[PDB]
Amino acid sequence: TQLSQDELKKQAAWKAVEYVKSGMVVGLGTGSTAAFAVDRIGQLLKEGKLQNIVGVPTSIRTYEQALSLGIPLATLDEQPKLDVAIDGADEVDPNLDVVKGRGGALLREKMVEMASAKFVCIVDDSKLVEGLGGSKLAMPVEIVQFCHKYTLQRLANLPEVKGCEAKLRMNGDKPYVTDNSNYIVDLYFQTPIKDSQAASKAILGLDGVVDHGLFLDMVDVCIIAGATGVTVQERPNP
Amino acid sequence: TQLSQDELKKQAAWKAVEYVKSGMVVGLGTGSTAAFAVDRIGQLLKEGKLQNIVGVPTSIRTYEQALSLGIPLATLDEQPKLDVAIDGADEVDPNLDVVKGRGGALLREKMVEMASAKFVCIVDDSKLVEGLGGSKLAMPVEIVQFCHKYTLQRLANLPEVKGCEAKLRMNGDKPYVTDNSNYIVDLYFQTPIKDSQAASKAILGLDGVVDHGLFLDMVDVCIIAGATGVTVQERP
Ligand code: NA
Ligand code: NA
Repeated sequence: TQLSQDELKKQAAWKAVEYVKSGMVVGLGTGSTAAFAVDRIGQLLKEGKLQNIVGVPTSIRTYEQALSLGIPLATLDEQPKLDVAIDGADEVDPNLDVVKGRGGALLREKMVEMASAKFVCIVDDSKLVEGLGGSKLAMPVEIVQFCHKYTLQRLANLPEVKGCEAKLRMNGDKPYVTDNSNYIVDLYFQTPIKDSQAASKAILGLDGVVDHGLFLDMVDVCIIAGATGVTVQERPNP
Repeated sequence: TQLSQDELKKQAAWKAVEYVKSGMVVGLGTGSTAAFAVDRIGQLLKEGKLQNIVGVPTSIRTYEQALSLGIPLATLDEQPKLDVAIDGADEVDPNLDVVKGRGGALLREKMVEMASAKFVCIVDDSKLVEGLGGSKLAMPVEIVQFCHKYTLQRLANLPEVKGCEAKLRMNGDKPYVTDNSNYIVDLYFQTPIKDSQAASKAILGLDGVVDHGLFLDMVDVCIIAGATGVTVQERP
């Protein structure tokens, strides 16, 4: 009630930075919640409370932010194994399966976080969903440019996502393009995806798809900030 | 004996074009074998032997070839259902599972041929293998450019292929770029892949991978030209 969404995001972020220890290679997430964690890491480095940190950014925005804070930076090519990654999420379900990449940086986030021994996800409690898709907001699929209308229709008609709407993401007059020159088809649900693993496999199995925003069996710890306080949720059913 | 590899390829190609009937939407393959079939379709149209054909090219190269022949063209966006697709293969195993993409066009070939009611594969008999990977030549994987060095190492270490060699495909001193602006990592095996379906799943499951050259449960008919003559094998 008194705590704004931004204040909750920052509370979750600071709790997550407690998983960062001196000497670690850290995956630096993207978006407004992650930006609070990047700033906290930068602050702690400046204060000498952390030392010998290398960050791997997941977006141009994060690269620029971390560079401005003086955080040493590397790429996955240079540091292919990360100790901890901290990132936000667009949706979090009761399994700690998440939708990510809605705002961009989908594949980079996925590749960095798959390379991380511990993935700490930070959210305010508005990101909790009954099931993936349940926010009714975009669930992104990265696709090749060739025959993108065909692929969009193919996606919308996959049994595993039956009932969704699908829209090619536009950047004004031109289709939006990812870091890898691919297009995005956003899927929109009115009820959650029933079997997220089956949906992930079916979408990846579609020739023409590069990747998608279902980040399954990846998050190890979710930090959830809400009006009542901050909850640290280890992944259920280990 | 007297027949050269190119002559065998053309024999297979001409036999495959017999599956093309007036009225059809036809997937047009890529590579030297398929090019003979594209040229034959174009000839038959010019001669009036075929009518009402639309072609759907699997590469920029084949688009250009069909353009030069006057074959009406479309894409899956306009013709999502094809009647017949004719294409080559790098390896053909006993069940008509194949490896493709040595020419770079695996992705669009896969999309086009997956949309085709009948996929006719044309080869000379040097392409037949007992098991996929068994040619000891490239099993291609199309990957995104971002951190491709990283992706190549992850690819090489997947349980399903671990043991192979993995090489970023080069065009001289620069990496090869596909029609989709991606790179290719070619995997090289000394013995056939243990489980091609499992290898397909694992490779597709690797974030950074676009698609790969294992074309499983796709070919319906394989036309094989060898010194003895032309053989027609339907899917077991
Ligand atoms: Na017609
Ligand atoms: Na090819």
